[PDB]
Amino acid sequence: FHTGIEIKVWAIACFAPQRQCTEVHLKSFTEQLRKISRDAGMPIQGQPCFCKYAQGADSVEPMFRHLKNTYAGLQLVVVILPGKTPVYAEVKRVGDTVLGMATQCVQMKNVQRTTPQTLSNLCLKINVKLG
Amino acid sequence: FHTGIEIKVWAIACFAPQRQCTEVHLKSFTEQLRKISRDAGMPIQGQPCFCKYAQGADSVEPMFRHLKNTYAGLQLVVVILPGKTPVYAEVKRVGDTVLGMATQCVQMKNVQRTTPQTLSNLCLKINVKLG
Amino acid sequence: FHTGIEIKVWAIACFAPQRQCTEVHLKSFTEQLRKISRDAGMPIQGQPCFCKYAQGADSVEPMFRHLKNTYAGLQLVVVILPGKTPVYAEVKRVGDTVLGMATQCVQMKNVQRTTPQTLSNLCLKINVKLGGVN
Ligand SMILES: O=c1ccn([C@@H]2O[C@H](COP(=O)(O)OP(=O)(O)OP(=O)(O)O)[C@@H](O)[C@H]2O)c(=O)[nH]1
Ligand SMILES: O=c1ccn([C@@H]2O[C@H](COP(=O)(O)OP(=O)(O)OP(=O)(O)O)[C@@H](O)[C@H]2O)c(=O)[nH]1
Ligand SMILES: O=c1ccn([C@@H]2O[C@H](COP(=O)(O)OP(=O)(O)OP(=O)(O)O)[C@@H](O)[C@H]2O)c(=O)[nH]1
Repeated sequence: FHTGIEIKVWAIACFAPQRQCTEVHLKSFTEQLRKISRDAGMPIQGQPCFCKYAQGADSVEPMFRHLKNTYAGLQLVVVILPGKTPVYAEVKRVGDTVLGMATQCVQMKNVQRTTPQTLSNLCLKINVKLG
Repeated sequence: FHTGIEIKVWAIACFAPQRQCTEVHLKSFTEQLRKISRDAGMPIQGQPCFCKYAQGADSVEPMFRHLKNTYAGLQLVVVILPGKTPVYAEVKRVGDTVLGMATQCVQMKNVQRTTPQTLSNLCLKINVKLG
Repeated sequence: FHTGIEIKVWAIACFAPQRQCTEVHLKSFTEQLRKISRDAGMPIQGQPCFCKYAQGADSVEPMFRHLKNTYAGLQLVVVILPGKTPVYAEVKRVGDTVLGMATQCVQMKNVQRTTPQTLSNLCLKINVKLGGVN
């Protein structure tokens, strides 16, 4: 576990349908993630600079280029996926091999209803990636 | 206080529920404990060789037997307790009398919410036991 | 450097909070100071007669008056400070000019994490201060 990580600039891109993963699910998940990451010594220091819905793998590269071109110092994009989807491969293609943007994916079902264990799982993955 | 102690091989046995005491709580606690123990000259070196959840006093002896048989040179088992529980008495019976394995219990609340004072308390007890 | 020093009656006053300078920090620092001072022939002997936390410059004079009255033959008060603080000036006012008590200050960072070099720095300062004095 890495100490001294602070996440100051981050975004959320939700590829799950809004009707299944609503704004209140996203805001609850956001605040619960911020709380446990601060508890663990990896504080997420503010609200995401960007939190929007996207549909389809075709939206990945334009949205990520937009993020890179709009938010200086972006550290992480949290990507909500609706189950198994071709969106995953495209997010990793653009993030890992095109633009060099750290991404962390999370399943829609763990945003609709968080648990401490699944928030912990996400925190540890982020800590490894940014550490 | 005894100088010259080095804790190379150690384990965590968490008898508190994972939903209350998550993996990222355990890993963050571990790093804070490593830091203060190193500063005080009794370094708890490396990650634990073993870190697993269990439930119930009846799980103590099977788990501790596995630890003793599996990790030669094991020096300490850190045991996380869910409040007041028969787990404590069984940990002391199995550790001190049945198997001969040094153990140090810590309350779940002090893993969920670490403070320098409670980490210091833990180091001093570990120092007495291993010194 | 004076040979033949034996520091038998000494105290610790910690003006940094316990949250910063914990019990295990104090006890580790004490044992490591005891070991190096013995090896260098100026042994700081035994546990301190007094080891307590306090806060603020106003707490200095009551505590030092208590120390002077309670522990006859007190040779040294080791004073742990968080850094720059008005407590330092008060420690030296009360110790040097009011009560005539030897004090040696140490920064809390060097109690939180001792090193041989900073323990040596402290022993040399104590040796100058107490060597030859009565
Ligand atoms: O189609 C998919 C694929 C994956 N996922 C979910 O994405 C999450 C993994 O998302 P990650 O961001 O961790 O991908 P990664 O493993 O490639 O990152 P590295 O640490 O290896 O660099 C997992 O939770 C998985 O269930 C989906 O939800 N749908
Ligand atoms: O039922 C209990 C009993 C004890 N404990 C917790 O065990 C911890 C002590 O854990 P120890 O490992 O230090 O037990 P010990 O026998 O070696 O030390 P002493 O108690 O004799 O001083 C304490 O922090 C206590 O809160 C429980 O949580 N539940
Ligand atoms: O405000 C302060 C002042 C000093 N100190 C620390 O006190 C230590 C020295 O404390 P001393 O106890 O050795 O003072 P002194 O006899 O040398 O008196 P003068 O030199 O001022 O005449 C030094 O290590 C310094 O960092 C503080 O921590 N805070």
